[PDB]
Amino acid sequence: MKELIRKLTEAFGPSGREEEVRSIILEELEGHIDGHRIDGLGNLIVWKGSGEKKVILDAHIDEIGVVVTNVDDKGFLTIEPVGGVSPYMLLGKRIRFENGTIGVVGMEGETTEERQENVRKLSFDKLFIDIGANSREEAQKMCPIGSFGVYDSGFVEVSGKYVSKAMDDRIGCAVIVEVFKRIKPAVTLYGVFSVQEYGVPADEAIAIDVTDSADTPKAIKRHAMRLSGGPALKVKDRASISSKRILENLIEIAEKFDIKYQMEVLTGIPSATVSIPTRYVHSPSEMIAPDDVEATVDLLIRYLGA
Amino acid sequence: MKELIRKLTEAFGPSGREEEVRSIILEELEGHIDGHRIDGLGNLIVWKGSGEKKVILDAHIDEIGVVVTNVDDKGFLTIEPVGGVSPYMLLGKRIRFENGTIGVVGMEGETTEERQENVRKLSFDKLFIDIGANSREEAQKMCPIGSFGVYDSGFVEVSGKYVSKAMDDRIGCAVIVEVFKRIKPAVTLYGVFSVQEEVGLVYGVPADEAIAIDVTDSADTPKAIKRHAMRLSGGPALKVKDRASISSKRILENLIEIAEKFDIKYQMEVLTGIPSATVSIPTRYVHSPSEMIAPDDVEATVDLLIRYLGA
Repeated sequence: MKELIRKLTEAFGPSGREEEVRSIILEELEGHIDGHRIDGLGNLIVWKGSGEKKVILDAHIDEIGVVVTNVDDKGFLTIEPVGGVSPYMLLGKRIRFENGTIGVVGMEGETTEERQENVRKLSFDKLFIDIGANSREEAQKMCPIGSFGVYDSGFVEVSGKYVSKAMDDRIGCAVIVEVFKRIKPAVTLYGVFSVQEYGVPADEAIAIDVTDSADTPKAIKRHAMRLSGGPALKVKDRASISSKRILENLIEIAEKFDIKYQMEVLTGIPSATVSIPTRYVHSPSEMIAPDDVEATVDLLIRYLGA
Repeated sequence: MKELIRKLTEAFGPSGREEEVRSIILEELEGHIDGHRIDGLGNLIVWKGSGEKKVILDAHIDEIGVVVTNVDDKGFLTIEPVGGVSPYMLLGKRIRFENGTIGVVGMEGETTEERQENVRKLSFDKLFIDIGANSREEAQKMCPIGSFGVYDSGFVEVSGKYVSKAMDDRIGCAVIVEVFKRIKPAVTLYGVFSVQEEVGLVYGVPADEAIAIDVTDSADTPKAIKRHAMRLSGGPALKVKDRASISSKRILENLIEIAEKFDIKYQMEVLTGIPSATVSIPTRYVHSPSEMIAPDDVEATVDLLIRYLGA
């Protein structure tokens, strides 16, 4: 799965501009699916198998980023966050735009005191992006207002862990692709790669997401999700009887096929959530353990295969 | 523009559950916008054009409706209003719920005395909804407590007028969508399709002007004898706000000159942050299942905005 994860996480796909992610998913899936369609909103749906039960696997394809909301007379860009990007995560970072344009995030403030003041309550209105332009007209030609940017960081192996941008939720997309690549389905299996800001009848829906891995220094919460603890199965409070049955089925599959799993504890179509534990979510260096990803693929193949 | 208005007014989108309206707006705008996003509050923002002046057009997407608050042993539903729904508008009416269920609104009272007494001081606790269930369990599965409903009434032409539910403010959403479909912008044009906040509770884009597209009561029905009355076919109603800023008054004067220069009908409405103006569609029977507009007012409003914002 290494190369699949590299391609999906490094692909450009902020909200509304996910064409490259869809193309990679379809290229990886060719020869492994029976059909596909892209609805009016941009959701990619694929399907395989013919069993009587219909099951949806859903992961979202958007990644967090920024959107340009203004350009000044010297060509510097003003931005707002798209998704959960913290302004502290952007200081000194490079941002990649759709056409390959790279920008540098700076912070306002000339004196050392003003900068110390701005970082103590850092706000997006104190940030700007420098794309190397010298005027508004130069910047507009490169990066018009309304342009989306993403982290300019890529995939790297860190002593057996995988680190990239957009593990949330490209790792969920990767799991679904790998399931379709390997499975001999006992159900009719739909893969929904949603834009998340469907037209398919189904009996069950399983969302493949990420959850925060709380195993870094000074984490003292019991029942914390951790890397290499396996897929995290989500406990729901207001869940219907049918939703809780999906969860119990997955637990039974895990124990019967000897797959490690962990329970993510409480704080229309029946549904369950399976999550990949991830460190540093919403940073340019989200980190997963490949054995958790492989266990999640195995879990789904054994639950849905025959 | 008729089909756009039909689809928007008939769409399911009570305050709290406006997803289907947002999807229709985006599908209708496909190919006519440069981008879109949803902010934290759930507001849908679209944009087109690259001019130096930034203008927002704003309309809200939620409609009035009801919410199920209880289910009795015989399957009958209790409801409370969402937004400004009068119980008098619900008597004998059919309600459509999110999952497609249709319910009938009835009123308590068997004696002709308490019925007459109930209807002269009508409250929501005297109303119930019949969804055809025979027990609590059946009704819970069809329409659980917390479910939202809207008028089960649709779009109809009435001798050249348009009549539907939720003209307030789906006709404003329709104006903005149609502007985006037609316009070659001289500005950077934002469309903001907003959700209204519940009374008692509580955009991301910098811009030079914001223009709200709303409905205003058309006071041209029998026995309405008030001056300053807006009328159907009198054109867009330009709001004269009492405490308007210097910059907001400048926009209003701009729109008047545009309207006068291009022979666009308009009427001035006087009541009885970003510089802003309000442009309203005259509407009869607001908050009823049969809100009525004149298509020429809607066309004139789109024309006004295009002349003001387009090159």
